[PDB]
Amino acid sequence: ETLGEKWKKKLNQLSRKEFDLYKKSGITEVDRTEAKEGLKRGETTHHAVSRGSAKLQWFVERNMVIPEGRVIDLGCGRGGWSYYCAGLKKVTEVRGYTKGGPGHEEPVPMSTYGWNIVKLMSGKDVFYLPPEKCDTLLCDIGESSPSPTVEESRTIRVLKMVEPWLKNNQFCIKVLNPYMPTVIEHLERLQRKHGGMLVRNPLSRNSTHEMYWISNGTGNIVSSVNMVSRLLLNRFTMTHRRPTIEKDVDLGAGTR
Ligand SMILES: C[S@@+](CC[C@H](N)C(=O)[O-])C[C@H]1O[C@@H](n2cnc3c(N)ncnc32)[C@H](O)[C@@H]1O
Ligand SMILES: Nc1ccc(C(F)(F)F)cc1N
Repeated sequence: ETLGEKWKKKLNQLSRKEFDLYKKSGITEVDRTEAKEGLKRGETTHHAVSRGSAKLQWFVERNMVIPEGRVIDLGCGRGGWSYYCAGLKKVTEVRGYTKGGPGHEEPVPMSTYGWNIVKLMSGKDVFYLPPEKCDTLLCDIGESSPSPTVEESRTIRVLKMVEPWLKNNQFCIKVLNPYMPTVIEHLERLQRKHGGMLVRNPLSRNSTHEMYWISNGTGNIVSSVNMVSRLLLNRFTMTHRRPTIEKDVDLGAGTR
């Protein structure tokens, strides 16, 4: 049994109250108050559509993934990663795909900086899409489940689906469950072929063990995974630590 599986069993035993006190203990988060009020009022400039813009921004500002050229955003949802990339000087085009419909978020039209190079398409299940030529491959898909065997399947399916979209490109891919042994096996194989490293984002909640496979980095995957499992187990051992609360991102306005 992996440390992550022990973390998973403990998370599943939590009451709603304990889960709610655990999920943001010691994490980092952006203050969404201003963006939510603006979005409610139909404002189309400055605001990020979701917490995702700040989440991807954390990797980009650390040079872990450097978006350039034609960017593909798989599972774009409302479009947080797509509107963020649209404002980056090296980026020429942003194509976002998302499933939509019941249980899924629809793209939100915005007029933030670089909006004119963005095309978000709903009704697109990536597991049925042929791969396209692109310079940057982004993927934020992976639905949590109380079952880590369900999550193992979902994770391996994402890893296999993204691979042909990967051919010497910049990339940032969510790995929903990186602790299951069969997931580690695939990740090690992918790292030997495409390089990169698994990174834990401080804006991720404690209720998910997600890590992101980014192109610009190196390291031991197993080691990084176990450090996350230890971190998340340690966060059950003490009273809730209020999160670091930061300013949300300003995505500006106008065309590029
Ligand atoms: C975690 S959200 C992405 C949030 C996004 N990065 C942002 O910044 O707003 C993942 C999204 O993937 C979508 N999704 C899940 N499975 C999908 C699939 N098979 N094809 C396309 N989109 C999918 C979900 O509907 C959801 O909107
Ligand atoms: N995104 C989305 C689209 C359509 C529906 C519907 F009302 F038809 F069920 C629900 C959701 N959540």
